[PDB]
Amino acid sequence: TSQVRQNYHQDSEAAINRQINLELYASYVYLSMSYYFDRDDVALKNFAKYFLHQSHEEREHAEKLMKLQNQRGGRIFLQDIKKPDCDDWESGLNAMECALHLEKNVNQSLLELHKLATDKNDPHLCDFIETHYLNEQVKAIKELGDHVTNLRKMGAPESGLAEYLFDKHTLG
Amino acid sequence: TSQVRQNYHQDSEAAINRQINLELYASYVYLSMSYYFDRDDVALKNFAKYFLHQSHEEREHAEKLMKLQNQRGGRIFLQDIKKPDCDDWESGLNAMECALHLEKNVNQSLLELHKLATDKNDPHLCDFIETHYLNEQVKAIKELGDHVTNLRKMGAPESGLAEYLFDKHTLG
Amino acid sequence: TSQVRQNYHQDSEAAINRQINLELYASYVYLSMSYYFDRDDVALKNFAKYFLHQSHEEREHAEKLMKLQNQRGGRIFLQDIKKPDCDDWESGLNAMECALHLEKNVNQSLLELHKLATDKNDPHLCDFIETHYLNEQVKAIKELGDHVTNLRKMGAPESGLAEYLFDKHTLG
Amino acid sequence: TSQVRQNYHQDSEAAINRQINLELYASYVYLSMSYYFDRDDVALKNFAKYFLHQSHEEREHAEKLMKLQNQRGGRIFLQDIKKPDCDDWESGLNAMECALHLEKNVNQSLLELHKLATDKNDPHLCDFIETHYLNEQVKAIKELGDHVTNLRKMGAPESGLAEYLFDKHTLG
Amino acid sequence: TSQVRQNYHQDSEAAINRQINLELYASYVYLSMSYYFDRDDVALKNFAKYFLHQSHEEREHAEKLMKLQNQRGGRIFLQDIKKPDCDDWESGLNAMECALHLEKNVNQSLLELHKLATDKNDPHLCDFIETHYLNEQVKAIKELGDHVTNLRKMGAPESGLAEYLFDKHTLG
Amino acid sequence: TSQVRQNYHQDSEAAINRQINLELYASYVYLSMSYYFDRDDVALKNFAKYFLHQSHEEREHAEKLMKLQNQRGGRIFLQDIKKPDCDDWESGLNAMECALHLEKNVNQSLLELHKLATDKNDPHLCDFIETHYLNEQVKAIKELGDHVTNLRKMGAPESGLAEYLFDKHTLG
Ligand SMILES: [Mg+2]
Ligand SMILES: [Mg+2]
Ligand SMILES: [Mg+2]
Ligand SMILES: [Mg+2]
Ligand SMILES: [Mg+2]
Ligand SMILES: [Mg+2]
Ligand SMILES: [Mg+2]
Ligand SMILES: [Mg+2]
Ligand SMILES: [Mg+2]
Ligand SMILES: [Mg+2]
Ligand SMILES: [Mg+2]
Ligand SMILES: [Mg+2]
Ligand SMILES: [Mg+2]
Ligand SMILES: [Mg+2]
Ligand SMILES: [Pd+2]
Ligand SMILES: [Pd+2]
Ligand SMILES: [Pd+2]
Ligand SMILES: [Pd+2]
Ligand SMILES: [Pd+2]
Ligand SMILES: [Pd+2]
Ligand SMILES: [Pd+2]
Ligand SMILES: [Pd+2]
Ligand SMILES: [Pd+2]
Ligand SMILES: [Pd+2]
Ligand SMILES: [Pd+2]
Ligand SMILES: [Pd+2]
Repeated sequence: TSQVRQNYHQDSEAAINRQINLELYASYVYLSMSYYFDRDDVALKNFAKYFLHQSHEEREHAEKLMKLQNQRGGRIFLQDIKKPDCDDWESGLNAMECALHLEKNVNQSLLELHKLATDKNDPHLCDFIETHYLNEQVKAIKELGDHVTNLRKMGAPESGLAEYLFDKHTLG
Repeated sequence: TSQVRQNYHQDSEAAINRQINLELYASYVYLSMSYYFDRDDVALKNFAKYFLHQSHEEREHAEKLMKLQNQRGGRIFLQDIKKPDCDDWESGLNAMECALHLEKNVNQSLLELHKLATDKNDPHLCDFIETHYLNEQVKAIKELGDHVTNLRKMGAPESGLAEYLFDKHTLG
Repeated sequence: TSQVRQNYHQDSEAAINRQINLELYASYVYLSMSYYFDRDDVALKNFAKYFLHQSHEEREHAEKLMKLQNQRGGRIFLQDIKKPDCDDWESGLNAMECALHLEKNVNQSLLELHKLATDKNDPHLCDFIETHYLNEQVKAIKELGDHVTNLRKMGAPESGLAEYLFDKHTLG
Repeated sequence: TSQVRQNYHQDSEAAINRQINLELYASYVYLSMSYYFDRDDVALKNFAKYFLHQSHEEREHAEKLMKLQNQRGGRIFLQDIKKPDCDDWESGLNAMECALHLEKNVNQSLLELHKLATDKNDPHLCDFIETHYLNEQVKAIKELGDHVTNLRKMGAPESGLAEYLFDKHTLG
Repeated sequence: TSQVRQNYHQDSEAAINRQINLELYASYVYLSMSYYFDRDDVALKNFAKYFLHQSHEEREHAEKLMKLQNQRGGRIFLQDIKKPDCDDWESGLNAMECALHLEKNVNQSLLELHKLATDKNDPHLCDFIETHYLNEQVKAIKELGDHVTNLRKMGAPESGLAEYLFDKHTLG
Repeated sequence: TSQVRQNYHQDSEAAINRQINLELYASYVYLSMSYYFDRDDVALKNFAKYFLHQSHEEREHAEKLMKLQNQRGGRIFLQDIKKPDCDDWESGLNAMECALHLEKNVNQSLLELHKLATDKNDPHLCDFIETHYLNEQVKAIKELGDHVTNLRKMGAPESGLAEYLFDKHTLG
């Protein structure tokens, strides 16, 4: 139907809409975890700042997929953005571990999306995913793993001194 | 319980959490309506840009309420962000009319929040709402009403020429 | 035979030569449609300017493929550049519709070229096509679809006012 | 028929269209000869650069004639651009000799065009040809003759040293 | 085992380690060939400079693969860097021919690595190889072929004048 | 045989070639230890940066000896660069202790080289070693000893806090 549509499978269109929801969900998780560190009884302002920037990035990831959907002649279909579903995230270390499992979850979805684009012989969509998403995830996952390792080695989450100093020297 | 909490009623805390969800819902509506105008079969790029900026503003409104919740010693509680629920919004005029009813809905909620802060004798929260939200809504509603009036007088939504020229001369 | 040639199939070499001819043909179509709008009885100078730039871009697309052919050790083989073969293109809207079907035709050829590079396990050539051509086509097709939509909604090709104002406000 | 047409003979209009095709053919010859020197087994990059600039100039010559056709109220009529028809051009010296016979061929056509404009008492067209084309050809032919003379005297096309040094010191 | 590892096959990890050794070997070959031209009985300082820069580039290629290995959660495993194994490279032309066969050998290994990443459905690793290595090799091979062609045509390796002048005018 | 050779003993020539291999081996050790700290399960980026710079310096040490060999009319002879042979180096403290024993090993070799130059009455080579190598080693050894002392006193390698803070405040 769309005058611009070419070599864009219905399954790919649907998968892009699911990915948009997941990026928005990731933005919401990061937003929630950010303001946890803004609480007066937590008060790690660079943890807060770090996760807020992460939240803004995920919203940008979602918007680029919305742009892509329209570029290819698909039609955006939106769903509820679920509230964050994490259950053991309330410390500097545990929130970083959550960010890690979130970004690996997003990466898994992107890899499945790339497999679908490959199966439907959509090289433009393959290149879009590779160019704008796959290395971003690899770098994000590496960064979070680095952070988790340092917080553990410094003695978190027991040592409040560790999270304080990490907040100042790594996130500051 | 919170060491900073003072003169902050439980009902106010809950109402602030409900307002956070409504601001996020408004951000989502504006985001949806923005990328409608980015479709190749609509293609009004300044309508798209206008609503995207609106979406970003609403996200800022939500974040300031999250900051306020922590400032006062309340605890943020998040809910699903519902997908946009508009049913007759797919033209330049109809999307502006939707923005108008959305901003009046947000304003009504803020007025109810101010009534609660007044009833609970919370002058800080009253001043917060007045200072950061009530005149913003009045200006937003006035702007949208202006836009709706011009689009109607120019002959929208029938006249595609009208929406094209409004996009260029008012939103451009 | 070529001292630089490696993993470059004869079929790919031939397909690159066919693509060079198609890019040159596209340059010629755009050149023809450009000077139509330079006629004294048409006189839409930004339509003329728009298509002339398009023509120059296509010539650059051809030259990069000629460079690629030599980079990989293939040998350029040129054919006649056929005169433009469009039969219903003489209005602002109809010329944009022609540009649209031209760019989709070029995109189809590039997708077939990518399928061949994939079948011959030529990842360099795959990456070359993805990096320099496939997203350029997607953006070009999206832009032209946008333009066609606006011209139709404004009342072209009947309304001479529509093409005049589009020339000034979108192409100007 | 054209509201601007005045003192512009049908024969002149047709001759201008034939000249447009010849300028485009010249652009194509120069483009072909340019990328010959970009081959890995030729590899004279300033020969390549020299002929590519020549190719771009010829395209400009064609566009100015298209502009002239519209200025005078004639109607552009395009034909296939034939692939280059040279048969003994594959060395630095031989390609320069080809450029020489090409530019003299274009000059002969322009002189015949001027004779027609003179016979049809078209002083504007006479002045256009004299002002924009005839001295350009005389300078081009003189330059190419200079180049051919130097390449011969230096010992080309036998001496690969000669073409290498000419590429560096004259075309570089 | 690695907390960051995802979709990264053991075979790919091993192949990346083999590629690191090959890049380091290439750096060593180029370093050896560079200081040959620094000998008082050879004394071509721009040949020396050219190959030394090449050597530094290969070391950068190795370091980026080491970075990639850690990014993906693999573990770097190093081997001896073998001394250069070339047997007929001691002239300006012969060293360029060696550089040519070295870069084609590295390219073949990278193409085999890309085939493995493709077989293991690792699009991140495919994109990494395409983006950072495959076009670099194509450009390197084209450049070296150009150089070899010019040195041969100028009369090297017999003509000491040829290597002297190439050193000054192409490598200088 | 070399036209420049004067007062340069065959034994010195051979010893310079052995020293070149040792400098390259040192570069490789430092490169290996650098990317250990780039691992996601180590993640001390200033340790990584420190050892990478050290690696680059050792490569410069090797190149200056290659230059010296040619300056004096000797002939460079290269050997395999052995993979790093350290067996107890995988912590911030242990890697610094390794760097210390490496630099003392290089210093011992340089002192033996100076003894040979002295025995062969080669004052140019004596001055070369003294001027470019001996004080560099003394400063390097002093620096590493300082680093080892601080890491021990801070409680490394047990205290992950110690290596983290040293990475930030001394290597950062
Ligand atoms: Mg992120
Ligand atoms: Mg729920
Ligand atoms: Mg691919
Ligand atoms: Mg607003
Ligand atoms: Mg619902
Ligand atoms: Mg008041
Ligand atoms: Mg285009
Ligand atoms: Mg025909
Ligand atoms: Mg010329
Ligand atoms: Mg023919
Ligand atoms: Mg190279
Ligand atoms: Mg051996
Ligand atoms: Mg050192
Ligand atoms: Mg061994
Ligand atoms: Pd989580
Ligand atoms: Pd979480
Ligand atoms: Pd609505
Ligand atoms: Pd709406
Ligand atoms: Pd057409
Ligand atoms: Pd056309
Ligand atoms: Pd010719
Ligand atoms: Pd020719
Ligand atoms: Pd070799
Ligand atoms: Pd070699
Ligand atoms: Pd060691
Ligand atoms: Pd070591």
